[PDB]
Amino acid sequence: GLPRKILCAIAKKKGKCKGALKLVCKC
Repeated sequence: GLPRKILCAIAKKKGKCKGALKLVCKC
């Protein structure tokens, strides 16, 4: 599967760092 770090990396790159991913990716 995809680790939260990888999810955050993808979200960070794609600009999909929202919600919890916003907190983690710090967008």
